[PDB]
Amino acid sequence: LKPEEHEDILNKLLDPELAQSERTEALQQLRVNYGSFVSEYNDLTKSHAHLERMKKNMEQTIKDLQHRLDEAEQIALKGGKKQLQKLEARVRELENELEAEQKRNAESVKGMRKSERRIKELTYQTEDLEKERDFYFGKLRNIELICQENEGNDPVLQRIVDILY
Amino acid sequence: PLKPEEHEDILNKLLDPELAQSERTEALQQLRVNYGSFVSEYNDLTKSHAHLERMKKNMEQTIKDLQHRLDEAEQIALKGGKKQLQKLEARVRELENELEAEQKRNAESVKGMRKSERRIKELTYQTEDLEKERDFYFGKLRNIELICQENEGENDPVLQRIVDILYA
Repeated sequence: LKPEEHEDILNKLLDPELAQSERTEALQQLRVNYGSFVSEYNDLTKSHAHLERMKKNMEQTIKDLQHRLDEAEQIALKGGKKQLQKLEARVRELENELEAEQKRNAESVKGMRKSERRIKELTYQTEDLEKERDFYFGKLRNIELICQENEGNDPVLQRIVDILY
Repeated sequence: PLKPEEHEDILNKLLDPELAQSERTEALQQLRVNYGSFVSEYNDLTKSHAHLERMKKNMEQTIKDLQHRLDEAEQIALKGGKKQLQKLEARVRELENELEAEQKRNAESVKGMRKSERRIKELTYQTEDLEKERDFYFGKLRNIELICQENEGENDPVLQRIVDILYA
């Protein structure tokens, strides 16, 4: 009810000689009207509550959009048609070095057991050679053990001794 | 803004056919004040509510803006080759990766095996001074042998023993 439309009811109960019927029906008006605006008000608090929620969800949307926009603006910064196919000038400036630095490595351990086929061959040689050396040293110092004692002074034994040292 | 039960038990204090007039005026005043309050607070809620209505139209238009812009960017990127471009960056980084891998493993068994074949350059050494010793001792032996073949007299017991050794 309007502000005026209320007052016009309130200043008609002011008369204490008001017929009980008119009184009861005026009070009825007050009741249904007050009920009506309680209902309306509550509806407005529920509706206002709705907008407040939608506002809470539309903000989160907007924000997300901004983010999704930002990245999408910088993704489009990555070259038109020239920087595109420049990358393929990279992908096989790499595929080159990719095989070159695995062809040369694979080779380098071809060098690994090219090198072992002789470092284990040069152990087979370093031992039998030392065996022969040891043999001739054995003979040498048998002979040399004999060339002692008789130092006092056979000419022939003196030239052999001269050979021994 | 009193609850409707209170409004009601007020409304019961007005149907009394001959209530004290002062109480009647008091009641009606109560009603008018309460209604004034209800109206004002409702006008406040109407003000606030109308506000949200406005900032809902502003935000709805903003989204409609952003969305469009987004599409635009997603189209400009896509028309400039986005799927093929990134697909190259998928390969560039992969190749960089395994190339790095093989640079690493190469760097290692190029490190620890010219680190390995100083041994040859040592072993070789070992097989040529030893050799020398051999070819040295032998020499001397054969030298003595020649001296024993340069003897006119029959082998004196000592020289006979030495000659007897000189078989190998």
